[PDB]
Amino acid sequence: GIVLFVDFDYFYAQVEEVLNPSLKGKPVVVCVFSGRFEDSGAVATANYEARKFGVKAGIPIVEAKKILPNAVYLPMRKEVYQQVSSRIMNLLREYSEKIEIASIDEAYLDISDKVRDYREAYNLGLEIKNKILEKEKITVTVGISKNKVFAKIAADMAKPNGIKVIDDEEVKRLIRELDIADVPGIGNITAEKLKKLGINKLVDTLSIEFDKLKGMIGEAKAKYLISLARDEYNEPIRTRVRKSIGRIVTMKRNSRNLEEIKPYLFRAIEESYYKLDKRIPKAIHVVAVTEDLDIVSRGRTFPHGISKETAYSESVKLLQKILEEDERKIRRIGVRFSKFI
DNA sequence: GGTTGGATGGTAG
DNA sequence: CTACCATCCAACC
Ligand SMILES: [Ca+2]
Repeated sequence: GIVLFVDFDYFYAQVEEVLNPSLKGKPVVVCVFSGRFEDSGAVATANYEARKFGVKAGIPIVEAKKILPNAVYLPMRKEVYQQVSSRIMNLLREYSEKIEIASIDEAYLDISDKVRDYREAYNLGLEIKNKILEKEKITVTVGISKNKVFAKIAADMAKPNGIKVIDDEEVKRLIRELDIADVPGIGNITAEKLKKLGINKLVDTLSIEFDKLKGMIGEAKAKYLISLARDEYNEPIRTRVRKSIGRIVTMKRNSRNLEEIKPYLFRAIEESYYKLDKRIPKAIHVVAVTEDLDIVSRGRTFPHGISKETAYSESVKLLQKILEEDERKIRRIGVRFSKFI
């Protein structure tokens, strides 16, 4: 069981570097701009010179602007990076045909066939790294071990433009002195929830009862963490697929008014049908983030696929229903497409 | 255990 | 923020 996990360095902000190579060795800040008062939104990426002063993904742009007004701020042509991204997954493919893609900047090979050992994986890892740079000029950080986790952590280690191999030995020393924060899948909140309760490293979850675990952080992650602490996590490298496809866009203000919301709600359906391409969903869900931050889904499931027109007037009915149940003015809206054929 | 309800939170790029 | 998944009461074949 050998894994070859690849990961595209500060990807979005990195592609803007290669595109405009007069944008480099400098603070770059890829941004999703919301629309409201004189900028507003949140960071989706920043290169390392940016995020060495704190300007990291998901923080209000005004901070990014109040730590690095120096910086370069660029919008977020997610389409574009997608283009460039897909092209990489082809290269990752050539060298092993069990390519589990995850996020736009990430993917895993189960190369256990075109390697006899780990020495040879490093050599390959350099190959891939050398082919992705050559053809698209994008540095990426490979990571290698027994499993998609250890593979990922090893990348988390020498993260920017790097390559590491966690054999079995280092597999075991991590578990003891690897923090639950640094354990992929586990975002902070789970960690801080665990952090609070005396609970830091991953192995500590073996000195703790199970029902006092799914009674805080839940099963999937309860077991998931206990399995790697036991080490019995070496589960498969299988491709990923999309259930939902949505777009909740920010309105001009807060509106209890069928007509006010409509074009925003129709603009969503619109773009939602950009990203959907050839495919055809059975179910639809009209999302609403209110005045405050409540979230007010109502939805509908068919025994057929939906068609865009159908998708508009059904959306409204599903919106009408938000207004004789909610009474609070609504300040964000969108749609969602579950259940594909 | 399936399956369609909706409300929240957690994990990302 | 935008996007997507998981996650947990609630009905009910
Ligand atoms: Ca990544």
